Amino acid sequence: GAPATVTEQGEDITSKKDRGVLKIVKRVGNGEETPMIGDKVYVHYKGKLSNGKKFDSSHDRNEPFVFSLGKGQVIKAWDIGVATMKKGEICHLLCKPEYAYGSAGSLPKIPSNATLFFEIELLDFKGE
Ligand SMILES: COc1ccc(CC[C@@H](OC(=O)[C@@H]2CCCCN2C(=O)[C@@H]2CCC(=O)[C@@H]3CCCC[C@H]32)c2cccc(OCCN3CCOCC3)c2)cc1OC
Repeated sequence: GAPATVTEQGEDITSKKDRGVLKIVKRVGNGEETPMIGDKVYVHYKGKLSNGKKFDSSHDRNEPFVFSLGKGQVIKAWDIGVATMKKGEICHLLCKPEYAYGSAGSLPKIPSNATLFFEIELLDFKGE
């Protein structure tokens, strides 16, 4: 399964090197440019609990998910992982609960100590 493949081949992109956020590039994006803190970022994604029956996709709602990079508007794994991406890149991300919703989780939807998996496509980014 895709989560096991990130475990095996995924680069640790954390500062602390605690494997809390693992990344594999599934499709290479354009040029060299990666987004800056405060850039307005547009993505499509697919998210699920790593071993769990909860699945969420922006493709469903026919609208890119938009947020402000590095400002704590998303879980930590995403502030870390999306800052590494190029435009048009698709990556897989495996996120320990430390970089997601933690010991608390976010009930009823997200349980305690949940490891999350994402496929993220970076569509665009532009300066705020
Ligand atoms: C600093 O720490 C946190 C920061 C923010 C949040 C809010 C949750 C935030 O969602 C997320 O961080 C991630 C990454 C972006 C995709 C959504 N996501 C998830 O976990 C999804 C949420 C929906 C869901 O039930 C999914 C189940 C399968 C796992 C992925 C889950 C989310 C959800 C919905 C909308 C969001 O919008 C950003 C809003 N911005 C820009 C527009 O104006 C308001 C600000 C953001 C929690 C945090 O917990 C530690």
